[PDB]
Parts: sequence; C-alpha cells; structure tokens
Amino acid sequence: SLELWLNKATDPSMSEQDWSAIQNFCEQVNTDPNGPTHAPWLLAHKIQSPQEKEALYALTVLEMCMNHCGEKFHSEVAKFRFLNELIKVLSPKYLGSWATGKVKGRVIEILFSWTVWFPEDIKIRDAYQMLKKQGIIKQDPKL
Repeated sequence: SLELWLNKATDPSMSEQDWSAIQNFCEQVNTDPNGPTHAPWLLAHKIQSPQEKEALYALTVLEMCMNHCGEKFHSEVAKFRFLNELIKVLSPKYLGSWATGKVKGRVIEILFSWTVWFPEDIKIRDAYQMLKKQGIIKQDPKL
C-alpha cells in the first residue's frame, strides 16, 4: 500500500533513505486509483514535519514521483491547493513554520525546477512568481 512504502521511504530512523521504497511508492501511485488523489496529501504532511530528516526524505520522494508518475498525479500536484501546502513551509510569519532553512531551500529549488521543466503548468508558474513578488524567494536557485 501507498502508506506502507511512503513510510519506509521517509523513515527518519534510517541513517540513509531507502531508495527502493521511494521507487515502490511512486509506482503504487500509478497503480492504485487512490494514489493520485491521496499521495500528494500524504507527501504534503511529511514535508511539513518538524522532524527535518523526515521532511527532506519526503521532498526527495516528491521529487521522484513528479518525474515518474503519470499525468494524474502530476495533475494533482500542479493544482494550487497542493502548491499552497508546499508553500506553507516557506511561511515568513513568526512561528509560521517549524521547517529548517535546509528544507525551505529544497522546496524553493524544487519549485523553480518545475517552472522550468513544466512551463505548461500555470498555477505552478503563478505560485513561483507570487513568491518572487512577495520577497519570499529572493532569487532563482540552480537546477
């Protein structure tokens, strides 16, 4: 099941991330019909974790699934509702986020990469720009 793999793939007790589980997760996402509509929220929660390793791992899982899953999953992540969850990590408000700067940087990196690899995704473009406008993302990262 999705949960199963995701938790193996994001386990913070692991000195290293179980790469095989990550692959297993993104495959279930195409497999199970719930996958597209449930996986993003499962991911979103872990990315917002106060446990940094759990967050990073998840960011990596997210990164891998966007690249390997099909149009359905892609479609869900490309929606604003989901992007807004990603963006909460970048909250500039006092105690607005318990995410480390490492995590925030990663989110920022992942977002720009998307604006570049998927120019067809409007909400994604608009969000990155919005962040840019709000001063939350000073300047574009690498790739």
